[PDB]
Amino acid sequence: MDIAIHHPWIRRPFFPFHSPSRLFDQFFGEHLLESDLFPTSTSLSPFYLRPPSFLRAPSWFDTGLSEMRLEKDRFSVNLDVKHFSPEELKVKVLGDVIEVHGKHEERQDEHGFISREFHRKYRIPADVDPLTITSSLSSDGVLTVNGPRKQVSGPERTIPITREEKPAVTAAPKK
Amino acid sequence: MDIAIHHPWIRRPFFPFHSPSRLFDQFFGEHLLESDLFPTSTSLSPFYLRPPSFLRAPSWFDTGLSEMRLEKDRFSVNLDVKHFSPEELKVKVLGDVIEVHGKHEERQDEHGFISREFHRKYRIPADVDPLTITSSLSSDGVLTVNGPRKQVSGPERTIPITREEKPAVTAAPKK
Amino acid sequence: MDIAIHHPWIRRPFFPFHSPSRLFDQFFGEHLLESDLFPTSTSLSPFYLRPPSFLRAPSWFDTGLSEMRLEKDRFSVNLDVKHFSPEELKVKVLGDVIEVHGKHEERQDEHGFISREFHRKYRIPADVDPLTITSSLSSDGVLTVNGPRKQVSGPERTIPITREEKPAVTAAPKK
Amino acid sequence: MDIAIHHPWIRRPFFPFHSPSRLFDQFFGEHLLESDLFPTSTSLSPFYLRPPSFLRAPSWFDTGLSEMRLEKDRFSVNLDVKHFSPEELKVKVLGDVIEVHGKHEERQDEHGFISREFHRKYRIPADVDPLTITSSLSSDGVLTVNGPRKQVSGPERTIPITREEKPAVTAAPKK
Amino acid sequence: MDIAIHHPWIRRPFFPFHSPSRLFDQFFGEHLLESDLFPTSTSLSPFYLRPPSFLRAPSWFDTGLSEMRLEKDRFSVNLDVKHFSPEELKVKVLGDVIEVHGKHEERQDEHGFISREFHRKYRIPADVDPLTITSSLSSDGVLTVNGPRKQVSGPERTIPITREEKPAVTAAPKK
Amino acid sequence: MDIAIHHPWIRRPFFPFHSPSRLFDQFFGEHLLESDLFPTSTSLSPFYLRPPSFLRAPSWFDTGLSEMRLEKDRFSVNLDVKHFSPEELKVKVLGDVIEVHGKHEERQDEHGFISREFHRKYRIPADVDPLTITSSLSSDGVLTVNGPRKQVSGPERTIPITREEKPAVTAAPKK
Amino acid sequence: MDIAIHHPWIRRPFFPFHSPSRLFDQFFGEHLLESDLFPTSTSLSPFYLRPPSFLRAPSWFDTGLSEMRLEKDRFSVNLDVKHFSPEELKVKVLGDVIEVHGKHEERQDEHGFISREFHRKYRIPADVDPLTITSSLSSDGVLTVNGPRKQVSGPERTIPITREEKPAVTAAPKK
Amino acid sequence: MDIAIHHPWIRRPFFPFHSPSRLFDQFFGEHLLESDLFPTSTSLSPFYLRPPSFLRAPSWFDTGLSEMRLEKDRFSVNLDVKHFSPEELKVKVLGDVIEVHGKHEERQDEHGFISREFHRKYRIPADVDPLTITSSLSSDGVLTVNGPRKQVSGPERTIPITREEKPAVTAAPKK
Amino acid sequence: MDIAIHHPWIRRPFFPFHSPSRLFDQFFGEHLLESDLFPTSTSLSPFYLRPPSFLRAPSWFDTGLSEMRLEKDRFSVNLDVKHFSPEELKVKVLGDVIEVHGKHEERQDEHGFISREFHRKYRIPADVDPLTITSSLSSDGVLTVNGPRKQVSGPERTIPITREEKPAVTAAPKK
Repeated sequence: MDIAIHHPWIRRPFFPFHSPSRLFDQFFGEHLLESDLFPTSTSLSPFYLRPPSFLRAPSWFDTGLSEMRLEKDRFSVNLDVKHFSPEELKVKVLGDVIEVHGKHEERQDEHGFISREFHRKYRIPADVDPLTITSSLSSDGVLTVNGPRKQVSGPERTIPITREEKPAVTAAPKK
Repeated sequence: MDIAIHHPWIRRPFFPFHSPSRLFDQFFGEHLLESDLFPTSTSLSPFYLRPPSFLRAPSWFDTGLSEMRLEKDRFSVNLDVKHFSPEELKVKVLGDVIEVHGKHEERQDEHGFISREFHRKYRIPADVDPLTITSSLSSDGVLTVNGPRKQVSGPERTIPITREEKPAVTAAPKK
Repeated sequence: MDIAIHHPWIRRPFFPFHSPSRLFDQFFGEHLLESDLFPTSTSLSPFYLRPPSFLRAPSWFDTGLSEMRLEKDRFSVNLDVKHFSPEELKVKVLGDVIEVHGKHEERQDEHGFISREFHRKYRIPADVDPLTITSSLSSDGVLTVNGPRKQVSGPERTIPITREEKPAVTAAPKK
Repeated sequence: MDIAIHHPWIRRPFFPFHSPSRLFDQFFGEHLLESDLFPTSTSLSPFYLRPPSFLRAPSWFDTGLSEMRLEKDRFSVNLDVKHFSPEELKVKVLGDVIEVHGKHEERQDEHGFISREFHRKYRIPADVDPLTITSSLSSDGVLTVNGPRKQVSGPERTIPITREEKPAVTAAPKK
Repeated sequence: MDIAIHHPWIRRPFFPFHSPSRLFDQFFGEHLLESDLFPTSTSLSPFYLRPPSFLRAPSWFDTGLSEMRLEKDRFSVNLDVKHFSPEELKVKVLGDVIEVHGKHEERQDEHGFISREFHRKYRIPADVDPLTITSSLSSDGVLTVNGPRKQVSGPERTIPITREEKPAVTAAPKK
Repeated sequence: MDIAIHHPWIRRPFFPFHSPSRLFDQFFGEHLLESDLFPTSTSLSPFYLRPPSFLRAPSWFDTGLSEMRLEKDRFSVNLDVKHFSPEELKVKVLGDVIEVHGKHEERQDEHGFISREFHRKYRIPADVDPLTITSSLSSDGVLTVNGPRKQVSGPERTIPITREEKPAVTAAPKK
Repeated sequence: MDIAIHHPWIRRPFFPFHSPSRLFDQFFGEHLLESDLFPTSTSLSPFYLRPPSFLRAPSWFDTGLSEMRLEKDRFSVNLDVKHFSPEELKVKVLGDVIEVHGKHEERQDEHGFISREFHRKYRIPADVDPLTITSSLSSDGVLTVNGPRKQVSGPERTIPITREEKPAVTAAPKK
Repeated sequence: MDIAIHHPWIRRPFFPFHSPSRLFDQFFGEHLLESDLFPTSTSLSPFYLRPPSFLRAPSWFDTGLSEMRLEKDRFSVNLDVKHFSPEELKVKVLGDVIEVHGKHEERQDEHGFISREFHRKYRIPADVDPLTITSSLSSDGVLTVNGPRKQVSGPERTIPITREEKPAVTAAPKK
Repeated sequence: MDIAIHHPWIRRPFFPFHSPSRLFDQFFGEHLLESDLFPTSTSLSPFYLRPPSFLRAPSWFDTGLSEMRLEKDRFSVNLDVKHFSPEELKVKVLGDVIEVHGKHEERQDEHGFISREFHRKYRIPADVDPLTITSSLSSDGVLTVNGPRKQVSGPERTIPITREEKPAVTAAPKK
């Protein structure tokens, strides 16, 4: 844990290409995402949906897919955060449950400040696997949890214990 | 660390592997990020990363498989509670994780009472489904979770947030 | 900050404000502390700190006013909850601070449920009195905290305790 | 947050007048308070009260005032802590509520130590404004929260929600 | 609290004999314990018990003693932790109550790990005095709280308050 | 701490004590650890340690006694609560520690209510025994804990764990 | 500078822009130098430099325009010389820069003569053309430069000379 | 001397005294030097230095009475010479200091002679007066200085020299 | 190796191994040097060194045995020379070390001749005796060293010369 040795020694080899931001693996990753999802060089390959939005000029489409084949396949789910909240949002991958918690103050009044909040609750063990599902985000709050998938889905438990039914028992007369 | 020994020596059995692009972590990282966006005419991969190999005939791809499932069928798992502890045991089915917490005082002394406890931690996704998996306790403590299976799980913490096209910051000279 | 530039430069326009007593923070601080004890034949003032001004005709005094009250009358006020959340909303009147916490799930997906939330933070002491301010809810979510008004508030953290006549300490050489 | 640069650089200019205690702004303030409240140079200006005390030689008077005029006036409330507890007391200005919590062990027995505690609860929004009310303790525990004032006073809330009375209702026959 | 001065200055005089374990005051104390409790050079004199164990070759004997004379008495109680748990063990001397909490995973399965736990609860104020009782753990988790002793033993409280019985009483007619 | 003065001076009135074995803390520490195992042929010892003394005729031993009990009898200790607080008082008998927590508001102001509190902390082992020791409250606040006694207590934190027979570690050259 | 704050913070709202090529100043600099040689198949470009933008639909190019021309028409600009100075004024038409230098002594004292001066600096290329633009003076000092227009100018100092294919230098070790 | 502890802590029980003029040693030193020149309408004082006190009713002044005389009357002081030494004793009356030097050999050995000596140092000004104070010797060694008294003395070394109006020195740059 | 982690962690699993005498290498070294002089009353040892063990019943001693002989019989070892090299092979019996050096050119190219070489290094003391062990070559290269055996060998370099008796040296201060 050489904080005064390794830390300044690991940030050194980064200098030859260090200066822009602290996060270099998402703008170039999403820039390629919006460019790879578009028929470049080759041509054709779509599939989407469309939920309610406040936008009049543009439109917010809830991205989604589905597939299965040989022995390998990718997938990507998109959370909902119409308004960006980079610092005011926290993504949590609690097992087979993906949830987003973003709150941003976009509406302002005299002495009162309004703060909207978007919270999604996804329980898709068939599309999620914490040991592989990561999380992406857009400048418009568009969260995108990419990664493989599996199966199964259910919260219920059902676990009875004891009950006996072996020693002490009851009964009644008969004939 | 003998910089005058370990450095030239640790760089000895490295030559036949050398010349792997000084920026191998980023070069291949981009190609893997491109195939992580849209199914790039591959044999459909969840995260199969094409790595540098000496294999000339076949094409190797970094994969998991042996980290999700292995040897399961269609039975019931049995927890361990050597000594009976009906009232003093609590079985919890938290997702694909089956656990048992049973504590019973079997050893006694003058003014000191000994209490033994058995705690099992089962992270069997392809063997447990919280929705159907139930529990059956015996009079000796033998706990048995019965039910079907088939699914993958595994709690990880790999969710890089922020970084989402359109930011921009600035600075200025100082002293 | 080039000490050989910013120092002599930042000390240039300062000329017409220079000669303000090397110990201005303590000199005036004592005079302000003297008038903060007993109404010293002044035009009465909570904290009218007589500062050094260039105004020859009038005498300026540091004050607040524009940081407590402004434009109010009788009012009724109105919180914001675009979408109805009767059972899923909690209005809290914590002193001169009116807040609303309403969360309703209006957007739904396959296995993911979206939940929007509206949270208003009103720091209106001039139009809020917890003793007489009530709350009325509409079927659309429109909240209305009607009632009288007139008051001032504002949570700060300026309470320098300790030091209170007759203490005494000491020390001695060391090495 | 240059703790190893700014901290030792800001305490440097304090050296020319350093060495005494570490709360220079409270003894000189109270010393002037007990000297300004006394007709010095000029003459006359009183107003006080008197609660029960254990002191036989001296007397503990609960200080208090009241006034209103143009649009600016000062004020000062005094908490109660007969026995000093500089380190064992905490003053809290929770909005329009001033409370003092001081506990000092003045009575001692064989193997039992007695500890008295003084706790005041002030709900004076008319004499308190957290955004300007400070605190000044005495060597005898005499706490004094000085600062401006305003108006209003009340804890009750009264905020009914829903009730409906619009759609589904009830009635009875008639003629 | 000179962490960057005293710390490296106190570990300096230890170097002349520093290199082995981080603890040098227990192996020698237990090695001498198992050697002093054995008739060496002189004659002999024992006293013990024997509880249920899983060991077939050896045997776990619950050590214990008892004595009283003049005004001096040695004593040592032994907690129970059959399997070693150096790191996974926490001894607590909460007053006249000695408790041990050790949990170690000795049984392993496919994807399920078993973890046994030994917890003793001693309420011996007659053999314990936190102001003198210490602890000594043995390789086989054999904990041994050595130290003097005193008397008394009991948890019950029984502290009735008020009841009145003086003012405001009840009665009934008579003749 | 003039090293050229305090060092030779602090070692001056120490000569007649010098030559106490450079490793006195370990030398005697071993002999005291040997007599702490088995009741070695002596007048027993709760923790009597043979220290280096100038006494030629008698043999001195490090003892306690005066740190456990002193002057007690049948007794019936009394707590202190100057002002009655029947409903506002809580007597707690936590082991050999008797405490009283009574708070009553006897002083009142305009909008500020004063509340006095009496808290006693009695650590009398030779006077308290949780079982029998009860409590009796008066109408003036005079609390009285009556009952027998005889026992010693004292919550300390001296329990060195680990160093439990046969461990072993290892290392290697580095830089 | 707070390298432990400003550095990671100034890189925060920079992620969505990150990955702009560690050598962005040279990468794009080469592409801009290529299009600056021969009129590459484009809508031409005085110096339009294709920059990295988030605009997906349109293609943005860095340009000037609003730094040469703006709002002009058949004009006859007029300089300012409030007080007449026929013999004491000099109008200079240095290219697309019209200037006036008039100094007249209107204020007089005992032995001190005051002299006011009006100096205008007009850099209007789209309004001036030294060849045609003339000047007309009034009796009050109102100077008026009449004539056509249409032109662009602006004195800059960006002219790299050195470097021109076929150089070569050398050196050698030293100490 | 933890500067990060002793400094802020030692500056704690000094607050109530704090703000006593950063130049207290010179400020009051001047006022004491002014009253040391001419009897400034005071109650006359050799060195009554008016110090800063918390006493509000009375005015305190630095005295010295308890450092000159105390419990004397009109008798004769007796020196100590347990063993007679008429010819081997020398009494000296050096001002207000009475001393006795008597040495007699009372213990004898083989070839070694022991000599005991009694030396008294009396600095009693209010009991001695070189003029009248005489000395009477007894046959047992009991010395007795008889005579009146009343006087004050005490050898000190506080006589600053030089610094007498009209000096002047000078210097110049160097390197 | 983080001295703030590895140091306290590499001494942790050393816990009950400590107290092995800070000078263990010299303490036991002396006892081993004493038993290396005269055959001290023991079961005779070549170099058995009584080490510190946890074994209570048996006494362990550092020994060799498994570093001299193992599994042998009459035997007639045979070297390996896949391809015959009668004239191009040299068998050397240097003590208890049998070696073979045969080189034969079996592969031929245009102007390049390949030469294979087989070299065996046998350090079998319990199988070789230079005096009797002979060598027999076959026509295929199969070398066979036949003969009896029984012996121990092994070239080492442990001969610390010097350190005789009565030398005497000296030095003196310098600078």
